[PDB]
Amino acid sequence: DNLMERANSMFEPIPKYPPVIDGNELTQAKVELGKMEFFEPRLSSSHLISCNTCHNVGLGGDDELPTSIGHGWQKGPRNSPTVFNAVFNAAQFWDGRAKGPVQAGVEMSSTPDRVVATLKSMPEYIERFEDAFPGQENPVTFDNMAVAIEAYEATLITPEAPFDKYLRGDTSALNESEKEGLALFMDRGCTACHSGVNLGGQNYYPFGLVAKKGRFSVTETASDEYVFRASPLRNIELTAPYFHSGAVWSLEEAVAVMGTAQLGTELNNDEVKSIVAFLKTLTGNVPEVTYPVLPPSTANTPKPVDMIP
Ligand code: HEC
Ligand code: HEC
Ligand SMILES: [Ca+2]
Repeated sequence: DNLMERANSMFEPIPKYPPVIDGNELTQAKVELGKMEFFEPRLSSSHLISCNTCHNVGLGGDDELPTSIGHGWQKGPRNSPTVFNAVFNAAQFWDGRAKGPVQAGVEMSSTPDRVVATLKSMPEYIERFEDAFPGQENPVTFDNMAVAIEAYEATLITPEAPFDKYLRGDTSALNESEKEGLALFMDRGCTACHSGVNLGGQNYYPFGLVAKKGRFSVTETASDEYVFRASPLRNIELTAPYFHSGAVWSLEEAVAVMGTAQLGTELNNDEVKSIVAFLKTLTGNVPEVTYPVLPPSTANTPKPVDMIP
């Protein structure tokens, strides 16, 4: 199969087991702590927002809103991307600009000092930090908190999508209609920006969605100065709405506004549908999640702050 070897030169399948990213070892104590952290709403000053609020594991790893809640409980500027397979993305933000997603996420509703004070006020967290970061005198630090969360994110991968079975050899994993969408995807230029393990998530490009249904289009930015990350398309079927602003709900419309003659990627209606069929084959196994049990607050725990004072 030439189609198959072509696909294997452009893409890679999601690893079957959680990866060690940047030397972040997956010990049980660290992954368990990270899981607690991920669902811990007390990392926010209101005690109501956790990573799971915006990267909902039951909703595709994101929040299914055009844009996430920003300051107060007002509309934020960006669509929250899925946390599923995110550890494989070299480009982590929508806009080309040194904080990482974890830090940016927490700071959206709180401060490092307050987060640390919160975690040290609960005996169980101190014990877990001590067990997850053995031999450190002050294990509960904002950096270690991030390392633990990151270790947990490494387990939030979605292996075994039909397409990955195909890449691994099962010529039958994709049907006729899906092989066309795949051929189109590799023939009409999509792979110039959306390739690798997540079919995207690696580079910024000078193209963004703008108001032009057919109310939007992706157009080159002035002088190519501002750039947007070409989104990782893996699990795209489950991460609507689309684009940096979440302005497009239809996956079909999303593919349409990216496949124009004026991009070097022209697609007619049927060709759009074929790509959509191929994109659906990118949905992998949602990782199983056992809800953690968080420890109760103590007298030293900073009190919740009202969102709307
Ligand atoms: C909503 C109020 C959020 C909370 C709470 C957290 N995150 Fe988030 N995250 C949010 C948005 C809107 C974005 C995109 C920001 C942009 O301008 O680009 C993100 C992004 C991430 C990513 C990057 C995705 C990637 O493809 O690499 C990750 C991995 C991530 N967020 C993780 C994360 C964690 C673990 C959080 C709790 C500590 C967390 N976020 C909170 C919105 C929100
Ligand atoms: C670089 C010049 C690109 C090429 C060629 C293609 N895409 Fe793309 N795509 C690119 C960027 C920079 C973005 C983000 C734009 C923004 O304003 O947010 C995207 C986005 C998409 C999406 C939405 C993804 C999401 O919301 O998670 C889809 C469905 C998509 N792109 C599809 C797609 C197809 C099918 C392409 C070939 C016809 C294609 N893109 C080419 C950059 C680039
Ligand atoms: Ca989305």
